[PDB]
Amino acid sequence: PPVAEWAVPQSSRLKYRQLFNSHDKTMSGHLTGPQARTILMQSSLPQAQLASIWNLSDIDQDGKLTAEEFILAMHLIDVAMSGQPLPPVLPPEYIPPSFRRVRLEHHHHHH
Repeated sequence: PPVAEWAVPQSSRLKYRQLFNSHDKTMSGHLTGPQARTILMQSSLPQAQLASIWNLSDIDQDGKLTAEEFILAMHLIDVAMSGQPLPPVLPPEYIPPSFRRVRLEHHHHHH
């Protein structure tokens, strides 16, 4: 099947991409820390878990959640809403492409 990438359900990802989408001026392409946290706050979940989910979501700890990162974050909120336990580490199942490898360093000289 196509669209078999990323373990978050296609209908679900569309629903979160939408909100992202409804909150973006069709130009930002990412939400800043406060912006992301504002929507996260509307879950009525504990800040302890919110900070935990944030730390889990933001893969490079930048302070910006893109559409992919937002879908990840809210999906984790959904898990917490569902009353299901959160993992100590995030699985590659829910890690978006390109963000699965980040190395801006190459210094290796032996030959």
